[PDB]
Amino acid sequence: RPESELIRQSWRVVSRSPLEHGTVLFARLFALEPSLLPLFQYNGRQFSSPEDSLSSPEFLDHIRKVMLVIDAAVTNVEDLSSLEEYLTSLGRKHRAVGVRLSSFSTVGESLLYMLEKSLGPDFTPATRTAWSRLYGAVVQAMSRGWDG
Ligand code: HEM
Ligand SMILES: [Xe]
Ligand SMILES: [Xe]
Ligand SMILES: [Xe]
Ligand SMILES: [Xe]
Ligand SMILES: [Xe]
Ligand SMILES: [Xe]
Ligand SMILES: [Xe]
Repeated sequence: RPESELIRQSWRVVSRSPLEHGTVLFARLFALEPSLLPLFQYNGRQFSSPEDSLSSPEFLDHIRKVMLVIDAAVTNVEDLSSLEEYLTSLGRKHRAVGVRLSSFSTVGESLLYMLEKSLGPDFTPATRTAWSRLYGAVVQAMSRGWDG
């Protein structure tokens, strides 16, 4: 597939510096949906402001975890059915921490933002479309974790 190749090529640029790129993704996310901030409760305390989250080692580790899951999705872009069961359980976990299924579309827009910013002129409409479809497949598998 040509879509598969657009994904693997663009991901190559981003995955050189995953924390730097993942920081962009979460900075964008909190700018779009500030009500996601209290869902990161480490030691039972809440971040007051989005900049607080950036000095938390646990929060930075969660950015690394995110980037690892995307990496696994890119690795298996040709056959995602093998990640399906892990992704369902990952959805169930996020339901438990208080994440609403609707928030995963803001996460989707934040990922596209971070790609657009990182790739500039190389972020073509074909590339955008490919990532959108892949993210779509990932969300579908995760959404099974929300009971339905
Ligand atoms: C709506 C945005 C999200 C919020 C508020 C959020 C919050 C959390 C919290 C509070 C935990 C448990 C504490 C921790 O491990 O840091 C967690 C676990 C995790 N999250 Fe996220 N998360 C979000 C989105 C994502 C996305 C999009 C991915 C991957 C694509 C992801 C991957 C993970 C992984 C891999 C774990 C560890 C799961 C386990 O094995 O227990 N999260 N999430
Ligand atoms: Xe952030
Ligand atoms: Xe931020
Ligand atoms: Xe971890
Ligand atoms: Xe990572
Ligand atoms: Xe990565
Ligand atoms: Xe993501
Ligand atoms: Xe993805």
